[PDB]
Amino acid sequence: SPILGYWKIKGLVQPTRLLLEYLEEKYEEHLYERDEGDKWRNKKFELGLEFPNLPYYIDGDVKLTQSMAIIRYIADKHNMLGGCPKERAEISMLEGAVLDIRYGVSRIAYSKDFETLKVDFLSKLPEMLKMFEDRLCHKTYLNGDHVTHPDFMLYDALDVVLYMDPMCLDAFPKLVCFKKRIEAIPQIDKYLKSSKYIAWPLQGWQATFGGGDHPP
Amino acid sequence: SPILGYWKIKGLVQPTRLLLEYLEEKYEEHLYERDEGDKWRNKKFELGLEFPNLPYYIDGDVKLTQSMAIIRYIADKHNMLGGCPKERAEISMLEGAVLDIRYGVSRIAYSKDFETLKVDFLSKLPEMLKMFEDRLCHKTYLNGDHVTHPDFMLYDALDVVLYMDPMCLDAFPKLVCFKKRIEAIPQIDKYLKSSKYIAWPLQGWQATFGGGDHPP
Ligand SMILES: O=c1oc2c(O)c(O)cc3c(=O)oc4c(O)c(O)cc1c4c23
Ligand SMILES: N[C@@H](CCC(=O)N[C@@H](CS)C(=O)NCC(=O)O)C(=O)O
Ligand SMILES: N[C@@H](CCC(=O)N[C@@H](CS)C(=O)NCC(=O)O)C(=O)O
Ligand SMILES: [Cl-]
Ligand SMILES: [Cl-]
Ligand code: NA
Ligand code: NA
Repeated sequence: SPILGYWKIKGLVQPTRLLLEYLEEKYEEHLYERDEGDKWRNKKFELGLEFPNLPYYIDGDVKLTQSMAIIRYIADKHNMLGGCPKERAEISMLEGAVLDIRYGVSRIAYSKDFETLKVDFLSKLPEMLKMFEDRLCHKTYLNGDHVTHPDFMLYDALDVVLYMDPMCLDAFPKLVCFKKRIEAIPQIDKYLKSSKYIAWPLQGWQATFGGGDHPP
Repeated sequence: SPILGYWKIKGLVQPTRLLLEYLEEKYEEHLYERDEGDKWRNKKFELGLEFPNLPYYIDGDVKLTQSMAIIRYIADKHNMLGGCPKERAEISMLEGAVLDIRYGVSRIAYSKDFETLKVDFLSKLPEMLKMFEDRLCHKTYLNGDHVTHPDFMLYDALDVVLYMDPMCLDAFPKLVCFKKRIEAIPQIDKYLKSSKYIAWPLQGWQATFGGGDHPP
């Protein structure tokens, strides 16, 4: 079974977990806890990784790091990255537009100045969300009628910004519908209700936003 | 002919420019100068872009944004993204490892405390560069004998960190060699002496590091 290694947090790997659960792929999750930073440091250069980091993905055929390389590899092995340069580029464009939101959060979540930085991020967020709302006015999922890895990336981003402001999706009914649609996929619904789901933290435990042992 | 739209800076699109010149592709670059933000705002939503942003790339088949979608599309049109999931994932892993460096710079380059933040980045930089130095010990380019788009991404990142610290590659002879090897590619050599080459700025003009109209 492939091994997925990461901290016991959502962070960079949550979209990858959602994709694996949608595919019903068996995988072995190797998780590092809040106080296991030393265990990681003693294993980091002992795994055969060319660019040692978390997350990592090991399946015998490959030893990968970089969260986007890993999610794309899993999608690629299941023939989901797109059928021609045009479709593959549309999927990569969706990826990058989601990362603008998700890194917008992570960039400020460890700052002691978070409560002021959050205000600026939430003022810029609507312009980004509007582009996805428009994209979803004619399509069921981000790439049309079938699920692609960016849909799970967007789901993760929406989950995270709703912790920052539970009202930030009120002006975007298509995004509220999209989020409920992902949750209604049978594999996802079972996963999210199960003990396998990691609901918290969103970032590292030391983060000012999305850290700690429990949601506030 | 394809149109590439961006600010008249290196920024997010320099590796794409290098790739297009390496491939000897015909393209038109439409640049926005320091005082042309109004020009961009007047056409941002009139170009048919689904996720309007800079850079944009428009050809007869696609209207793209997101700098990484654009570079991947150009590579994909020339069959350079990788021959199997394993090779495509290694190229994506190299991408992400370069972006760790390049965004490490951009994250701090606009801060008025750049002089203090720089120190931490330059402290982390050697262990990031060491992974590339090791990769080039057994391969000519990052993916082997042939150039891939991550090679031009790495070139761009080395050019930028050398402005931050001229000595930061002194401990990495293979990276010093790699930078000169890219500059020796005849298409790149000619590009660097052409009217199209943008030598400065590295970031937006308003950046504390890599901004202004000329280098320090
Ligand atoms: O601040 C950022 O840090 C990053 C990284 O440190 C990185 O390794 C990759 C990325 C990336 O791919 O996309 C990004 C964005 O679209 C964005 O708006 C901000 C950031 C990043 C980013
Ligand atoms: N660009 C990399 C970033 C990886 C990263 O920053 N990982 C953090 C956790 S979110 C870490 O703890 N890395 C372990 C290390 O550097 O030793 C990716 O997307 O995978
Ligand atoms: N993740 C996006 C970031 C794009 C971005 O931030 N572009 C800046 C310049 S570096 C911009 O000026 N966008 C114009 C706008 O937002 O209207 C990418 O890689 O292309
Ligand atoms: Cl705590
Ligand atoms: Cl100036
Ligand atoms: Na706590
Ligand atoms: Na100046």
